[PDB]
Amino acid sequence: MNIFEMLRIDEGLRLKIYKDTEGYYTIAAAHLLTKSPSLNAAKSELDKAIGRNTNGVITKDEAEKLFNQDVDAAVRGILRNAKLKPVYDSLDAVRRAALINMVFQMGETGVAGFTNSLRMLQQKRWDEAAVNLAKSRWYNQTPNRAKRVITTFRTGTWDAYKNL
Repeated sequence: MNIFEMLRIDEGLRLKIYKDTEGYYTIAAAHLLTKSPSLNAAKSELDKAIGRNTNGVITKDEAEKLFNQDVDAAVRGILRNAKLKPVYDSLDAVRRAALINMVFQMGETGVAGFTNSLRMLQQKRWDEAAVNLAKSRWYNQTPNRAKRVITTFRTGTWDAYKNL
């Protein structure tokens, strides 16, 4: 288990264009292509990223290239952010994976807004951090995923991703 397996489980890896929970065309691991209702616009943005006429279907290798880049962006966003960086520096490897998972799902700005929970995580108060996170809007939206990520922050282990 590592950050890539973790995200593959929570996000999945689609090889064909699919619709977001808001109707947005997407692919790979929650990789936004376009916000317009036009499939053509979706297919066109995919081809510029891939470099060929995908017609809405890509290979595993291409899907994982997109995935790898997005995971790299999430990690960059953390290191360039004044609030995330110090928390990330203080976490062990497993909990770091949980921080990356959140940034990847919500973006560096969104996660940076959890100022209390972050301070909690920095001071190593796992149990309090978990309870505080459990009553967020994020948790309410995606219960199963948020529970797995919270459990990871709490325990410092991968049990929530091994017992499925």
